[PDB]
Amino acid sequence: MIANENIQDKALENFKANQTEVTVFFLNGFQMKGVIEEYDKYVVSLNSQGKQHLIYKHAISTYTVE
Amino acid sequence: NIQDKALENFKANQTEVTVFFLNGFQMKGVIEEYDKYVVSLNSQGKQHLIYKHAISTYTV
Amino acid sequence: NIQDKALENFKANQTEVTVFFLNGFQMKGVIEEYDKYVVSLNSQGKQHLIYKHAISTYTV
Amino acid sequence: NIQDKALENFKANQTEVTVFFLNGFQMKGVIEEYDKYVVSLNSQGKQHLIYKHAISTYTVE
Amino acid sequence: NIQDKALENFKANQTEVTVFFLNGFQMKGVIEEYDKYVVSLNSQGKQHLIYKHAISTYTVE
Amino acid sequence: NIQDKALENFKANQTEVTVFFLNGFQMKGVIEEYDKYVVSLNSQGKQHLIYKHAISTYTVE
Repeated sequence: MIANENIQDKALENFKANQTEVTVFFLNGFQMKGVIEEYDKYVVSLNSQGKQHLIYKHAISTYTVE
Repeated sequence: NIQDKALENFKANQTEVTVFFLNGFQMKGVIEEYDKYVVSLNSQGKQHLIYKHAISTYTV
Repeated sequence: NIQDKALENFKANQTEVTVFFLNGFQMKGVIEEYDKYVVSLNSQGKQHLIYKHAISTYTV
Repeated sequence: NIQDKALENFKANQTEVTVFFLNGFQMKGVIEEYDKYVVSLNSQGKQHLIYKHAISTYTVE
Repeated sequence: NIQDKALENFKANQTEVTVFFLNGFQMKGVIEEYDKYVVSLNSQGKQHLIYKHAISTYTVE
Repeated sequence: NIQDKALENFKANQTEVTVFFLNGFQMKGVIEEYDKYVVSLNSQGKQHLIYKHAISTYTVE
């Protein structure tokens, strides 16, 4: 279960459940858009158009929606 | 703790802050929520969930 | 477990994987082996031992 | 502690310190406070809360 | 441990290896020593003590 | 310990060390002091307190 203080998993779990199209920005400023299919403490599985990406959280800067 | 107290104050006061990232890019907004690892910044009408590992500076 | 499952799938199927590094450079090759810290990627006739700390994404 | 002793000195003496970031940018100002994870640097009329993980070097003249 | 086995062989056999860094720069030489955190690389009239945290890739033929 | 042995040598011999940072910038100077997390480097008259997390390589001739 997710604690009220853990806003990261609350957000990721909602993105996952709702299949929302999210934009992931990386440390170098580049971005990819897709649906978060699964995630854990180290990685995020992002389903994009014609591409499947396995992203390390250590390389992520930001998530944004819309 | 300096950081925990600063973020608590930014959220409570709805302080406008510019977040600078490690690569030098910047985003100005209001911190709506935060936790030990991420900050949720509302900027230009949209929410951004930012990892603290990617933040360089908060400019007040 | 997500990571090991994907990496084992790439290795078992000799899948053409494009590795994006932290600086944004990309290298397309085949994963020959991997462990908790590194991945061995064969690309254009050369062997590359890559630290996972330097990887941003694996794309197929 | 080398680091704690320098920051202690910069703060007490209000030294003009130039902080270099990992990306090479630099910011010159005065250290107002610091702890294990952050440094607060006043520069050109504004407060800056800087993560030590993003700092490369402190340079003083 | 792929990395330790690889580094052990590179050192024992004086393998010419190219080290790429996180910023994409590269340096070719021979690994003379290494431990959990650093690699000592001899390259063109220079000795380089490199932190593994700054290494992206080791390439060999 | 490879790292400590090297830094001990550099400090004891006032060796001209070029420190390369993660972003590729370099600074040539003399190691005056160091510890687990930082290195103090004198260069062109100024003192620099550098975080090892921001260092890529120590290079010497």
